[PDB]
Amino acid sequence: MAFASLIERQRIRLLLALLFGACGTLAFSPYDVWPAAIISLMGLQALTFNRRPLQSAAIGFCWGFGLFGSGINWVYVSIATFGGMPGPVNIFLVVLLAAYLSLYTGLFAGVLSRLWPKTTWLRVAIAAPALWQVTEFLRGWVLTGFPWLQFGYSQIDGPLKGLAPIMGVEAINFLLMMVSGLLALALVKRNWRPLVVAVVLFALPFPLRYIQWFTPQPEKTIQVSMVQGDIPQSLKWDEGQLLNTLKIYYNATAPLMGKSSLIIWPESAITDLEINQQPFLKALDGELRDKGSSLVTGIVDARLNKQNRYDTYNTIITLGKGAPYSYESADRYNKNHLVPFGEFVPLESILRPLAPFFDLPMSSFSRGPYIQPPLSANGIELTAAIAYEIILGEQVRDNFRPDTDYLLTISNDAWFGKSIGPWQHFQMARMRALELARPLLRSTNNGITAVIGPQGEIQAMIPQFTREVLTTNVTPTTGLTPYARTGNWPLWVLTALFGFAAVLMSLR
Ligand SMILES: CCCCCCCC/C=C\CCCCCCCC(=O)O[C@H](COC(=O)CCCCCCCCCCCCCCC)COP(=O)(O)OCCN
Ligand SMILES: CCCCCCCC/C=C\CCCCCCCC(=O)O[C@H](COC(=O)CCCCCCCCCCCCCCC)COP(=O)(O)OCCN
Ligand SMILES: CCCCCCCC/C=C\CCCCCCCC(=O)O[C@H](COC(=O)CCCCCCCCCCCCCCC)COP(=O)(O)OCCN
Ligand SMILES: CCCCCCCCCCCCO[C@@H]1O[C@H](CO)[C@@H](O[C@H]2O[C@H](CO)[C@@H](O)[C@H](O)[C@H]2O)[C@H](O)[C@H]1O
Ligand SMILES: CCCCCCCCCCCCO[C@@H]1O[C@H](CO)[C@@H](O[C@H]2O[C@H](CO)[C@@H](O)[C@H](O)[C@H]2O)[C@H](O)[C@H]1O
Ligand SMILES: [Cl-]
Ligand SMILES: [Cl-]
Ligand SMILES: [Cl-]
Repeated sequence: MAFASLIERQRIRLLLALLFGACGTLAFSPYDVWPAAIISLMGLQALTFNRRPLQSAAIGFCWGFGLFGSGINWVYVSIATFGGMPGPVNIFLVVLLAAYLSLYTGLFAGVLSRLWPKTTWLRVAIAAPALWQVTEFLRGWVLTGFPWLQFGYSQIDGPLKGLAPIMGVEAINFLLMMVSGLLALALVKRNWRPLVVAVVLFALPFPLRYIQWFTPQPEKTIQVSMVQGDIPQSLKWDEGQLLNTLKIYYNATAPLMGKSSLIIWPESAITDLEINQQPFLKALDGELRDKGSSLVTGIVDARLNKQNRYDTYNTIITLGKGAPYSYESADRYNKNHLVPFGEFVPLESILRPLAPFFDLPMSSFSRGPYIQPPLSANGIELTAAIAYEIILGEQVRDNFRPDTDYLLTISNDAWFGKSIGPWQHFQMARMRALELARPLLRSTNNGITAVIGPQGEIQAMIPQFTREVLTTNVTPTTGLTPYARTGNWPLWVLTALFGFAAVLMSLR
């Protein structure tokens, strides 16, 4: 009686919401405690029972602030080291970002309480997943979006991993929210109905992990090299850094020519405008072709548009065998989804002169097309996403092609130091290779450089913060997974009919 009465105090539920929210962060890399996601969601769903609507929104806000406050605070690293702002505003922006993200999880908990106030089996297993889908969709969409920390990504090695190739990661977000809601109902009402339903709903997708939607092509097996140039962020875009960077990347590549069919350099590895590097690129391209090797590398490219102005792109270019270099070549990719404040500054005229954080080197990029053809090298088809774009599962899936041999992502994660950010980023990358049943080549500056197999497994990786090259054999795969054929409109029809059924019963 006294114990139950203590838990139903509102100031206590808030404190418990921080702890239960923060606990979610342990589900993602580098911690990888996948049950922490179920614990964290049970907290969010149980802690909101039997509360007023605006009371429940306060609890849902604090849960997110525990989650995002402990999970994405690594943004502080990049803001502190390169932001050039005083201490208090630096942490104010980090708490500001974590508070903004928490609106979407507070909005979720408010709506769920007004429309479904009774702690029923319908509000936890039907209304909650659908409304979560909507609010999480809204979080990853408004103001360019930021869909970081979705619990489905923690199931990359867990029992739900067979579900991603069929409906994508957001279906795992859906099921985890649902199974966690039945467990939460099973405790508060001390009923075994929801427990047995939750354990079967959770266990049913386990045999899925054994379906191989893909077929490996061992005849196409190559040696690939990815050079981790380890250029320090503070010097990377300094003009005096360029010759050293070119020497590092070139010296690592020349001895592998004739041995590695494909060589990859990371995001904007060549830190100069493509048009200023034509003697280098031409000489390099001829050298690659004589030996039978192809190179894909990041670079910056300012290109003249229709209205006689320059659009500067964050771009990948290709060179060498089966991909002869030209400034007029179409074998290239321009980053489409730009990172806010790092690659473009909203309200540019107001914010640019405030602090170096709002005027970072090369923070004036344009956006390439949403859909772009694969890169082509040696006869290999590479679906490309640059850095952050690899976490956008639908966008990656929409650029995917049936004749894609590998997924390719190149990234520069040095902004985030030795924090957990690079590992969270790396983990989400792995979900794309599982969803689409292709290997993924990840070339980074110092971030996690690795080759990911067609089921999300780590085939190879080199350690962070070192100047080395990962050279390994990799094998393409062919074949279409259900999620490749569809994207996530099926999950959206489930979200719609659950959300419809749920809103119906609540209109009584
Ligand atoms: C009953 C108990 C309830 C208590 C509720 C608590 C819930 C949990 C609370 C917090 C969880 C999250 C805490 C992490 C927050 C910050 C972590 C931290 O400080 O370590 C950060 C560094 O942490 C690290 O990255 C350590 C190294 C980890 C990488 C090496 C191991 C990798 C493991 C592989 C992971 C999976 C990859 C794929 C393999 C399957 C600090 O970084 P910094 O550059 O020095 O500056 C950071 C300034 N912000
Ligand atoms: C409404 C409330 C919002 C709060 C406003 C302030 C808080 C924003 C805090 C952080 C925003 C971004 C922090 C700096 C990140 C810089 C990374 C970057 O852009 O670099 C590039 C990074 O590109 C990548 O995709 C690699 C990894 C990026 C992962 C993204 C993680 C940070 C995203 C946080 C932004 C949050 C969105 C805002 C909410 C809608 C590459 O480096 P470079 O080519 O050598 O040169 C960079 C070009 N100048
Ligand atoms: C208000 C109570 C809500 C309870 C639950 C019912 C909510 C409605 C449920 C389902 C809406 C039906 C939408 C399915 C249509 C599918 C179309 C389609 O394939 O496009 C999909 C995306 O298009 C959409 O689904 C649009 C988003 C639908 C939002 C509908 C919710 C209304 C928004 C305001 C509601 C605010 C809370 C309610 C306030 C009382 C697939 O593309 P993607 O990969 O998700 O894009 C990612 C880019 N960031
Ligand atoms: C205090 C901070 C604000 C609190 C609440 C925030 C509400 C802000 C108003 C909601 C509308 C914001 O305006 C937002 O701008 C960007 C424009 O890039 C749009 O998003 C835009 O880029 C995305 C990329 O994912 C495209 O998919 C989208 O089609 C496009 O319109 C958002 O769809 C739009 O909603
Ligand atoms: C409640 C019962 C509902 C049963 C669903 C039966 C379909 C009717 C509802 C959808 C209407 C048309 O159905 C449509 O089919 C195509 C073929 O996969 C889907 O997919 C199509 O559009 C998407 C973009 O959204 C493309 O990325 C995709 O390449 C294309 O094939 C559409 O997203 C879906 O909207
Ligand atoms: Cl009190
Ligand atoms: Cl019930
Ligand atoms: Cl050729």
